[PDB]
Amino acid sequence: IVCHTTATIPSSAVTCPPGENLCYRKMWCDAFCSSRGKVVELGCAATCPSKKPYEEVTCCSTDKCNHPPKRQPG
Amino acid sequence: IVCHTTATIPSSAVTCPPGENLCYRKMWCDAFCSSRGKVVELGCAATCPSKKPYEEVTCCSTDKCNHPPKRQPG
Repeated sequence: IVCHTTATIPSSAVTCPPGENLCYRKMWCDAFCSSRGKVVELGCAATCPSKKPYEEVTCCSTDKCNHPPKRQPG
Repeated sequence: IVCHTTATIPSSAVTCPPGENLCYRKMWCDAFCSSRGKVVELGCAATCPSKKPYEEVTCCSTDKCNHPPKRQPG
């Protein structure tokens, strides 16, 4: 009873794989900052893995969660 | 070059340690969501290892990032 949004491909809620609790998110400006932001990754497939590498991140877990403000993935 | 909020106490905008980027947001809902929600974390201390699973987390880096909700006109 995780996140009803994208959480993998033809985004249409998923409701995760095994688990319960948290929706995790990452990335905002692809890397060529000169305005977009619709190249993302939102959902859950395990242990708020967390992650590492780039800019913004998030270990949501309050209902639904991640609709990329600007737009929306799909 | 980061953050101006809490982040190791009374806050003085500091802009924490060394490195170059960010300040680590973490926390909020005690474990008594018997209302409110205001005993946080949100400082800095090297490299947002990321952290753990208690509710609410992240890793901002957008200039600044943390002063927290509900509250009173200052």
